[PDB]
Amino acid sequence: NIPDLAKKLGSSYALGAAIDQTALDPKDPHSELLTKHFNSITAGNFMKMDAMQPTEGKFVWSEADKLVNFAAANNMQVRGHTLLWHSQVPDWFFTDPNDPSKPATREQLMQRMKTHIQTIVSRYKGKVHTWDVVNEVISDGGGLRNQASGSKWRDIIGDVDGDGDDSDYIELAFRYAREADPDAVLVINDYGIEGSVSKMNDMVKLVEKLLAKGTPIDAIGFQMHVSMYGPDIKQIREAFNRAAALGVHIQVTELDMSIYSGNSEQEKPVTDEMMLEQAYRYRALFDLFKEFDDRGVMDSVTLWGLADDGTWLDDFPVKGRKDAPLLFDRKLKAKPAYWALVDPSTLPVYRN
Ligand SMILES: [Ca+2]
Repeated sequence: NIPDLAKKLGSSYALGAAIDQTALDPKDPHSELLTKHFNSITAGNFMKMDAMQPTEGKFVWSEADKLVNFAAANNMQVRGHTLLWHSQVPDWFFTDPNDPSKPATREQLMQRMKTHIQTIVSRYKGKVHTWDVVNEVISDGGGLRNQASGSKWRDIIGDVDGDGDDSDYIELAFRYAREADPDAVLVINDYGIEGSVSKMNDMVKLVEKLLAKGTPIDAIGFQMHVSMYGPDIKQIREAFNRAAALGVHIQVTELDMSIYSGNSEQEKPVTDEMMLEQAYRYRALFDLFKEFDDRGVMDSVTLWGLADDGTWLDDFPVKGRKDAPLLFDRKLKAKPAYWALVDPSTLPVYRN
């Protein structure tokens, strides 16, 4: 009987949550949490490349089919995460179909990319409105990812057109997607770009170059894996403005707020003081999101989980370290951060 979160924000942008299949089950209390508070859904893992095509030519439709049925039934949008990545992708993509000990060919990988993207996008035309077409293609160390930075796509496919630039595989992923669905919102998704000037420099250069080629990119997705320690609102606002200045929209795709700064701090108990501070920080973030929503350039904001009982941050970057990153706690109770969003007066903005 608490306020419905998405409704209270009164945003142009959709408010989403990442889920597993259990939130599609009516006998599960996570499902009613999703439909009460959110109007958009992303699959955390079940729409990744390895989940959708575990072996070549054998697509798995059951999970995404159930997702789209649930979403239509409950008047919710769906983001498709993700069509291309360098993690959670089957090994068969990058090896020669007849010699598993040798790499796939430019032509073979291009064709595989096209088949994966188009079979999936075509099936879900008009049911999945938005796709993370590529995920995390920029290295944290500078430039586009290659083998040294965990990805095999660019080394195999390379400079297809021979123009001296090798962003071809990314351009192709977008072109293939648009070809399969003229109406879908096509997103390049990444982490770290909200707080790293050097990484955002690369994102800006990449998107500028792709847009100049007529690449159908609609939005830059900011994962927004932040902590209670940073980055500051000013840094984020700056990165958001750089994205919006390119004429594309922004999406916040994987928002969570770790209680730890990195991997050195050992597990710690959650205190009401910590939760209050998290509430101030979430309030500030949602105030920032409103700035861009008022410009009509924020498409969606998605929390990376419904509640603290299902956060990937319990195992990243430290296996077995309990975090508290989301709007609802481990017993599905609304947290101070939730209360700051629906009733900003619950958050005291003065003392004495
Ligand atoms: Ca090229």
